[PDB]
Amino acid sequence: TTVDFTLHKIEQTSDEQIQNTGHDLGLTGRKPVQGAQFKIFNVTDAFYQLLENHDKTTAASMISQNLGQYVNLQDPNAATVTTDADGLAAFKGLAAKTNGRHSVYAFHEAVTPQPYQKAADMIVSLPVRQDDGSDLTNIHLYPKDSLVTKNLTEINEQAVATKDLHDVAVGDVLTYQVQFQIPHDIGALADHSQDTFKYNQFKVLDYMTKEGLTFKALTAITVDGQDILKALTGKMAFMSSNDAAWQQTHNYPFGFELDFLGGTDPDAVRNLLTQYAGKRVTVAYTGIVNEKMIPDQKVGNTAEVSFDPDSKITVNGPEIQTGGIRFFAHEAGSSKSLANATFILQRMNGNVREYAVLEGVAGTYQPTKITWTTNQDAATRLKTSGAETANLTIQGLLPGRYTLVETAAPEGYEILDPTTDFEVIAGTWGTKTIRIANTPV
Repeated sequence: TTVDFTLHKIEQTSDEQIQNTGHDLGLTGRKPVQGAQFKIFNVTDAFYQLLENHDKTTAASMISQNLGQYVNLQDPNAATVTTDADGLAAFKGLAAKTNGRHSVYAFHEAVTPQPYQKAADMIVSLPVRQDDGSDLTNIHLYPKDSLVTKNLTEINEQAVATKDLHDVAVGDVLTYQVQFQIPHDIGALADHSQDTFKYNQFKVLDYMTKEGLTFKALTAITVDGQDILKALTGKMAFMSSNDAAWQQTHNYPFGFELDFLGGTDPDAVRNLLTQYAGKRVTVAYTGIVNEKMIPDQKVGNTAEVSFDPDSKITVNGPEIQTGGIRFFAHEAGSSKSLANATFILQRMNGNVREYAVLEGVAGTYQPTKITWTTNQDAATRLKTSGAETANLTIQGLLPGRYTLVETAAPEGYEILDPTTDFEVIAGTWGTKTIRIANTPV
C-alpha cells in the first residue's frame, strides 16, 4: 500500500517557523514559486540505522544536514517533479512501508529559480495519522523559498516609498538594503568529511556599471533584530570602490564585495552565522550622488549572492536618474553666442523666492551639491560661454519649475527680459535648449 505527497512551493520574505501538519491548508494566500525541481529519496534504511545511536530528532537532522552523504543525489531512478505556476508538484504512489518499517522519505530542491534560495531538505516519517485514528493517504507539504531582494530605502536619511525609478539631486545620500538567508546548513561539514566544512564562501557582490555614485559607507549588518557588523569586522573580507584593491579585480565605477568566509577568521564567522542559521540578513550601505551623475541616463545596480565560485543568485535594484537644463544667450535677431552674460537660479518655495548656491565650482556647471538661500546676493553667479549651440548648462537638479534671472548683461548689450521661467523634466535635459536674447548698443 502507498501514499502521495503533494508539495506547495511558496515564497518567504521573513523569519517564520510554521509547522507542517501534513493536512491540506487550502487557500493560504501566499505567493507561489514556479520552476523549483524536487527530487524524492527513500531514506528508511539509513534513518533506522542512525536510530540505533541517536534519537528520532537527531536522526532526521543528520540526514537534512548531509542528504548527499546518505543518498546518491544524481540518481537517474530518483523521481523528479518540477513545480508548476501554482507552486504544485505531486509525487504519487510511494510505498507506505519499506523493509518492515513505516517509510521515511527525504525531499531535495535540486534546481531553485532566480532569485530564490532553496528550501531546507525536509524529512517525513510515516505514518502521519489523523485525529480520528486513521492514516493520511495524501500528505500536503509547504516548503519555502527565501527571496533575495534589493531596495533603495532612504534618501538623505528619510524613508522613501519603494519604486523602480527615483529622481535624485547631486550630493544626495542614498541608503540601499540587500536581504538574503543564512543557509540552514551553514555550519555543516562536507558530505563524507571529518576535516572540511560544507561552506567556504558566503559572498555579496554589489555594483553599478555606469557612473553616478561614490561609495560612502557600510552602515549595518543585522539579523534576528541584532547588529552583527561590530562582531564581524576584521574576521571577514571587505572591499569598496574607494579601495585601491577594487580596480585590480573589477572595473565597475561603484560597488563593494563582502565575504563572510573570505576573511582572516572564517570559522568564527561560521559559528556566529550558525547561531542564526535559516534567518534573514540585511546588509545596509550608503552612496553619494556625484558630479558624474548626468541627465538622460538611468543607472541601476546588481547584487549577486554566491556560496561557491561556480554559481550565484542575482537581483537588480532600482534605477536612479537626474535633471538638467540648457540655455543659449545670444544677440537679438541673430545666433551670435554671447559670453559673460551673468545669471542666478531661482525657485519658489511656498510663495517665497530662494536662490541656488553651487558647491562644485565654463558655461557648463556640474556641481557636487546645490543648496538654497533667501539672501539673493549669496546666490552663485552663473556665466555663459561663447559656445555654438548652447552656452549655459546645469545638471544635478530635481524636476520642477524654476526661473533663470539675468543680473548683468554682457559688455555692450542690454537685457531684454530679466526672468526666464522654465521646467526641469525628470531624468532629461528638457524639451529644448532655451534661447535668451540680449539687445546690442
